[PDB]
Amino acid sequence: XISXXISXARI
Amino acid sequence: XISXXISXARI
Amino acid sequence: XISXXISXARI
Amino acid sequence: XISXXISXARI
Repeated sequence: XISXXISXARI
Repeated sequence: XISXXISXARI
Repeated sequence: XISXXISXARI
Repeated sequence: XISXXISXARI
């Protein structure tokens, strides 16, 4: 039900 | 660098 | 520079 | 009844 994620700090 | 998610057992 | 997010645990 | 998934570590 949970969906999503992260990135973009160093990249 | 992650994407996705989980759940759905009881709901 | 970060992109992405979370939702879906109970909702 | 489960939905969702994982990926993004290496790719």
